[PDB]
Amino acid sequence: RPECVLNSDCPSNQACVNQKCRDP
Repeated sequence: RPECVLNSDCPSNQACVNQKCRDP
């Protein structure tokens, strides 16, 4: 059960790192 998938998946055009949102 990952927290993130696609980069755009999160807000502020964040990035997907380690199956979880993060900074680009």
